[PDB]
Amino acid sequence: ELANYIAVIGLGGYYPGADSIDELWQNLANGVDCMSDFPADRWDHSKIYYKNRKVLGKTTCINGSFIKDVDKFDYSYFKMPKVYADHMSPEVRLFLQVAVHTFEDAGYSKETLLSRYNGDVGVLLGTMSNDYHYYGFESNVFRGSMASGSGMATIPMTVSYFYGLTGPSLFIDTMCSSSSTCIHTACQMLKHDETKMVLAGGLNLMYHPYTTVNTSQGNFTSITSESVNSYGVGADGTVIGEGIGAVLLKRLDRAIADRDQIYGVIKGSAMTNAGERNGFNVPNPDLQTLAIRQAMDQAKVHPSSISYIEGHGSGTKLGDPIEVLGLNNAFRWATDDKQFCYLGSIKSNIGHLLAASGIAGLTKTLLQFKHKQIAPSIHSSQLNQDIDFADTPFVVPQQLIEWRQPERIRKQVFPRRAGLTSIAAGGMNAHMIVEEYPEPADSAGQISEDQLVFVFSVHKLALLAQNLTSFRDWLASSEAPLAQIAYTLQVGKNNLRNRLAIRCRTRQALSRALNACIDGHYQSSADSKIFYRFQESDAVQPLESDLNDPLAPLLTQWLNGDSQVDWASLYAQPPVRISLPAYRFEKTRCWYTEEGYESSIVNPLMFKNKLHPLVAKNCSTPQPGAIFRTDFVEDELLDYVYSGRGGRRLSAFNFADVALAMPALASRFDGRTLSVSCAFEHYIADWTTVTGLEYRLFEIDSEQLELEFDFRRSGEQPTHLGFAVINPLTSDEPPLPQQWLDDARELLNRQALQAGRQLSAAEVSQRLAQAGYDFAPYLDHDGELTIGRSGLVLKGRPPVNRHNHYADNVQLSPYLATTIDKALYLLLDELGLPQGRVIVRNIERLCCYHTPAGGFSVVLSGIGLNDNELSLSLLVLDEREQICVKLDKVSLYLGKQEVA
Amino acid sequence: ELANYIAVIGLGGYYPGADSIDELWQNLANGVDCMSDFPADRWDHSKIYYKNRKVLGKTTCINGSFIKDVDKFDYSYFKMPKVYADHMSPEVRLFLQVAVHTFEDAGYSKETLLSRYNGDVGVLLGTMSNDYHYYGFESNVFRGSMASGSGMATIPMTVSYFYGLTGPSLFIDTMCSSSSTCIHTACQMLKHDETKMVLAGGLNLMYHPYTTVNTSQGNFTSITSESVNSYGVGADGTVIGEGIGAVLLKRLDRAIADRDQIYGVIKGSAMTNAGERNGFNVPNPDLQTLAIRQAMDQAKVHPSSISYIEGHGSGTKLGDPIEVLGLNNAFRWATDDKQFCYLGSIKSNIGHLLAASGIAGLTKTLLQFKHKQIAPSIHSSQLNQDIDFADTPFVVPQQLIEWRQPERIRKQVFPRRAGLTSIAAGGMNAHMIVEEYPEPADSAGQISEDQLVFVFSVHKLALLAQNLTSFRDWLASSEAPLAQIAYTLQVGKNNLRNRLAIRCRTRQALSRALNACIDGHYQSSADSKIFYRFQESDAVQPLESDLNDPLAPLLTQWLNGDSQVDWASLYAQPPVRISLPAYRFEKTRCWYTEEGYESSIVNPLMFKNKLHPLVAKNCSTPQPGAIFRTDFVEDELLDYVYSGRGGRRLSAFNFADVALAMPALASRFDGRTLSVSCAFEHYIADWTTVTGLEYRLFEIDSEQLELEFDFRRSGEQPTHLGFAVINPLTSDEPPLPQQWLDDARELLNRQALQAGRQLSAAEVSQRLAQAGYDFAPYLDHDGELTIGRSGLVLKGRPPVNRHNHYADNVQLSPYLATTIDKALYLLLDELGLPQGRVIVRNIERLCCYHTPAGGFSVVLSGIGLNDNELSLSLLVLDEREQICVKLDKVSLYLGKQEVA
Repeated sequence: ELANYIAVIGLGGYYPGADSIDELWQNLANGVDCMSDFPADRWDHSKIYYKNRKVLGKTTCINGSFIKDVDKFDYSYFKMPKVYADHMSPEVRLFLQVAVHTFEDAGYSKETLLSRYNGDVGVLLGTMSNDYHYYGFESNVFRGSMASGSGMATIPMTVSYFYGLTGPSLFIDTMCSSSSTCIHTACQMLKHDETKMVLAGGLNLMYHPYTTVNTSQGNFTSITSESVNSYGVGADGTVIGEGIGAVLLKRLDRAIADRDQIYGVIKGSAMTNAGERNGFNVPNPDLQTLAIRQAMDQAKVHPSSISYIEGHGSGTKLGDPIEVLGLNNAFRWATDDKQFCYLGSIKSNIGHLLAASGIAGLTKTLLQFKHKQIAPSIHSSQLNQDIDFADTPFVVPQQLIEWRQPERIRKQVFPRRAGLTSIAAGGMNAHMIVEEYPEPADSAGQISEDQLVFVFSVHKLALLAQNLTSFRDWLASSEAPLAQIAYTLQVGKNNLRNRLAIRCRTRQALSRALNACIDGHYQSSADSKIFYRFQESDAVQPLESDLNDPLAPLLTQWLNGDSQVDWASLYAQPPVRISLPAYRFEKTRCWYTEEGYESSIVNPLMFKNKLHPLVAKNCSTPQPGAIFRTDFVEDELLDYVYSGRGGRRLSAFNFADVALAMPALASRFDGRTLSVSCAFEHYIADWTTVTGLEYRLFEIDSEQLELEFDFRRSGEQPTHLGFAVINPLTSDEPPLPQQWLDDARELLNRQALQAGRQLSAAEVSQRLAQAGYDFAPYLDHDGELTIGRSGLVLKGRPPVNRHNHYADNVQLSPYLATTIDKALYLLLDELGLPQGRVIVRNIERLCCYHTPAGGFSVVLSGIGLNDNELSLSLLVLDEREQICVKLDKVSLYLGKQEVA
Repeated sequence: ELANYIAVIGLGGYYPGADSIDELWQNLANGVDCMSDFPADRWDHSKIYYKNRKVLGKTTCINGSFIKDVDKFDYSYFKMPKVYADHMSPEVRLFLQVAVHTFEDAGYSKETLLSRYNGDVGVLLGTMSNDYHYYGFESNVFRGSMASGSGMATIPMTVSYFYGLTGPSLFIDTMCSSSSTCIHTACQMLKHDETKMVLAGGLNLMYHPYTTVNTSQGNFTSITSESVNSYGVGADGTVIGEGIGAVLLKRLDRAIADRDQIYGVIKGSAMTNAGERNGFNVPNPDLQTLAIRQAMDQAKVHPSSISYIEGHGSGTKLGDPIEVLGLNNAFRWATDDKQFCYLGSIKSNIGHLLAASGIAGLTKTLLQFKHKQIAPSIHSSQLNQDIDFADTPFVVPQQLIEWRQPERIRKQVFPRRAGLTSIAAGGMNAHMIVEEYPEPADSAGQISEDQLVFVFSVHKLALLAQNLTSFRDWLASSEAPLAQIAYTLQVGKNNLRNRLAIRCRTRQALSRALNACIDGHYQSSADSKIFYRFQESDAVQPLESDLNDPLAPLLTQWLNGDSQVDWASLYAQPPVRISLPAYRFEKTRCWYTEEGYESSIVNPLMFKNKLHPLVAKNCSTPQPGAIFRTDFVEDELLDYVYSGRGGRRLSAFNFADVALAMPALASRFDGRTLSVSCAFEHYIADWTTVTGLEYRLFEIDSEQLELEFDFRRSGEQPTHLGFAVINPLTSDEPPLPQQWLDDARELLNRQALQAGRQLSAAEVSQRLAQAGYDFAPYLDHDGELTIGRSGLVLKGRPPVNRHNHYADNVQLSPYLATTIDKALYLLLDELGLPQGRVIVRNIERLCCYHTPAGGFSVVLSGIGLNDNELSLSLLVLDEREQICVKLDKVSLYLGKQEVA
């Protein structure tokens, strides 16, 4: 019956790429992919992102949907100190703002809630992520600091406290079905008179990088898809998105009597759980079809009537076919008709908002009701091949289309009906049935045009023009009756200290009066009388008393600050509430940390407690010389350590990088190009057993440093690995030998002529794979290999995402050092040693002029095979043909097995 | 009229100091204060505790109530890999165990839930803290490691998934009223047939030190009380405790029909929120009274009928009078009688369990119903003086008393009725009414005594004897009918793989049969036939089929593994369920970290990234000599930095501690007592301006080190602060001068005879306070001061809780160094310089023989005043009156004004 149903009288929230719900609709209607890359303001995602989950601590999330102003909060509006606002989680902060938008969207101000319900309004919401506490916790890991974050129940109770709501303030978490449960629970409390209204809501936010890491390790997000292709090309998972949704639910009969803006009518709501299963997340359409039919039976709606289904649309390859199968089953029992219902998902636009998925989906459906249009379900141009949509009621919309009331069945004009599906993890299948409620014919109400006052209030004057500008822009496009605007402003917008009243009888006067107010003039014109009290500035433009005008007292009370003003008395019939533009809050950054704060998740202490990735500590005794030690742990050195046939390998040239970083750690040779001459006495066949490298730096002269670096195994004493000599390059250094360029330049030019032998990156990877090399750890990218008459060139494009993004003293990068091993091995293969192991004895006069930025070309020329030694001159040419690393002679050691 | 009541058919949980709910009752009945100090297994609380909240990052929580086996989980029972068990939060793990206890306590096994409800059982729970994720996060702060913890919804859904429950699985968080709202929500769903049973529950756990840090900063826990004096002497706050509660709620009509163990009947439930208020936590007795009336009005119970009130009893001085005032108002409206109801709180026994406060309180009330006794509300022998209990219905019980049926108004024998009050943070004033359900006369049922089979199952055989031992011990004391035991074992205990059946006739037969099974003997005796099938060992002792016996088919089905065995057919009347001993799980440590893991919260990186609290890094160039630098930040050096009149001061003797620790940092002078001769060239009047200390250690000889320590201000260049010469003492050390002992021994003896001048610690504190000294940071503890003819003695007892508990190279502790400043000042005052500032120029031949542990006595002898110089020999005797620090000459600088 009418009283059984629950009407969504208000609707607001912060959704990606939408400054307001009207902006959200324009995005959905135009099919805007609000999915976006992680912004630099929060964190540099390139520092935490890796392509797959094998590298631990990184995130496989390529992108997402992000709501702007996650760190902005109007603590002054909500009567909170900034110190406490900073330490309050953004879930609490931003849901208060969404709470205001939802309550104001319904035309219910704090005064009206107290006036009419004494705050008997519930606030139910859910979120899977409240990760603000990490900020305070992480600081406490270093230095005792105030704990950050708020109790996860603080989100609804903060809304209840600010509004003084005496209804339930519950935090329900059912993971992805939080909003669906909160709306479902909200309905039950409203059907049973437990509450007058409920602010059902939900919110998912991604403002701490650990949220991406935790989400990535859940193995439920895509690692290749930048978008949620709902019912399109499937993916291994969904793509998470940000969003804060809130729908103000009131019993339908109340709303009609209260003359509220019924966005829609929730006739049915079914929750079905999987039960016994061989896995926590085991999709079962039989449970989906039961939920779909349970809601429809509860809503008493035939399947033929449903003309929209806001399906889960997670974009998963397996999930989507199952979802349509569940919906298809729930519809075939009644109708054999095909392609009459429209199946879409907001996830196609803004991704999987998790706890806000249901609220976000309902928001899409309600806006479609309001605009009588079915927004396109984007990213479904190429429909899923596992779904036969020609054999289902569902045609996934690709263009914005008017939502005709179905004429089918008989020939009856059923009202617009929709279904919200929430296939959440744990089998928590849910379904809702939403109908449009027809707009009352007498929505404008009745009020003498003289008694029309448009009342605007802000809590700071800096926001007055911003707020009035928003209203003026909306008023320009709005065709709503002036009485509706007046009433909603009067009984819908929170009465704030700075107040403004425009007494005008026509819309043009209101626009003209506003434009003066934005300009700060406030003069009372012939067509508009402007009164205001700016309690912030104690500036008054009062209203001359008139005994005849009923608006004189009410307006005098409102200006003077009386929160309870009986505005309804001015109206013979109270106008229905409408959706005025949302209050424009002050965008004050309320964050625990500073703007440039890179969390230790981005730069784990295995990186930022090291002077160099291979030189961790400086354990130097008072004796002459500097001693550094590093606790060699492979997981902390993934950029460096790769796998070969003998065992776990590490480029000998990484120790030329150490030599180049040493003068900085000795506070010597400031800003001078260095020449390094490394000689290795020992070869570590398997680096798995190496538990630490010990470095000893000395000063032979004023322009030379000797580095003797050793390695420790488990229990064994240190073993001498090699020694490096670091000498600066002067202005008198000779230019590079000409024949070396002649051979080097010929090798690169040979690629243009396609002479000699050339191997593609895939061929090189296959060629190196046969050798037993596994460069999975940030070293797998190979480049085109040219092999000329006097050497070979091996391209290399360092990955955008390396393991260690903190190090600033890595000049000969581990990728380049490994790319050199690839080049040297690929050279050893040509000479007839497919299984030969590279043994770098000498790196004689290595010189890196400027730190590489992009791709490079390792040129190995001047190859000579003496007795048990292979000598070659090595260059590393940037993509701009310039020499970046010059190396006169790499001397390799070839054993009897190789040569003989 | 009983269809609107909810019967608590099951009750289980892990409460402090209680291996079982029966043991919990014994604790409550005997008035056992289960409050205890934080165990060493989790963390060393002395490392994180501070007396007040001024020191940040520490916890003011002195103690709490802790449940044993927080890290133990039976992952094999719940079909989980240990990796999943380790990384899943203890809330999920332990509540999943409490779920089994609650379901088995109700006599519902997973099979009976599926057999009779298809799992249409709900699981609602709430917890204010889920702090497992920190373990994974903190590891990710250092090294990329797989994330820990579970979503807060994973607690109810994991129970739902394991048991295959199709009902609601919600996580409701209303902070301290989580259990009250979960039970209240459970009642609503059960009234409206939305579920067959609901496992209302809640849990608070403290297994990560940051939980205490976060709790301490909430400013809602006592910083001086070891206990929660519910309705006794108040405190500034409550004392949090651990606990996992769960009540299996079913409608009264169904429970009677199902013949369940109705612990109590929730007749009424009311929740009233505060609304408008001048503060989030603003107590309002009027709204408490409304909740009490609402529950009583809902339950149709006159106030005179209630004979117990399980009030909040948080022990707060403000809260308790308000609570009793609220309850007094709710009762004095009808009855003017005084001292007829009994007011208690489980918090007095186990503290404030936050989310489990309501469930814990209900558990107490339900146990009192079963045992018909009102357990004492301990810690209330001295009733709160702000409460007039003579003018109140409530007498806070002090001893265990029988709960006689109230014969009040007319004169009628009312049933045992109790009230549960939950005053949670915010305004969540919730009240509940619980009545006793009479035990049915025909509880034993009717089963032919030859058809008695006692069926025991375990998922491991190692637990079989442990489980049977528990049952045998319980069976020895239990008078319950054999049929009740048989039925509950049959339809109440999960049918685990290893199965045992004792087909006995009498209770003594069962005990003899059991004792054989505990001993490993399973031979069928004359009075008992034992049958079993063990999947773990594939060991079978089947039963010869008897077509006449109707128990042969059911028993064969059970032994063969058939989960669905129709045991009820054996009973002419199904016996009522009883509470068998809880399943004894396997105590496998499933923890993310290893034993002894001190979280960075305990040892923040400001401590364990420092080689010495004042010597942080080793930024040493290859040149001769070792260079150390420290980023001087006062908050990271609270142990060291105190306040004086000029500014923020630091003991010059702290730099003798550095000298004693550098030979270790030079890898020199191993195990040798060192002699330090510090000479300070500059005095830092205010240490607030110091931004870093730079140390330089040199090697004058093979048995001597030269230390030059500097300090840099904000922007200024380094300034020479002093130089220390560190020598090793040899076996040829001369004995200490005798006249020094004469003065040293003489000064100490004066305290015994109260000779000379003696000042108590309070007098010393006042004396130093007048000088402007504020040793607030771990330096305020003063000791008795003795003043003799030839010096003064200043006792000092280092606080148990210092700032830096990681440092192991602090030998001359900052407290002892500061104590010397107190001793030296008190010497300056003696000479007539109350405003004199200590300028320690030389610390000559300082020698700390052994690192002190406890209290000490700074003896200042041989005082001599020269031109602008005060010389005095300083000892530091320990509590055993043996020299610990020797110091030949402290040389102070006195300005011309000081001298005259």
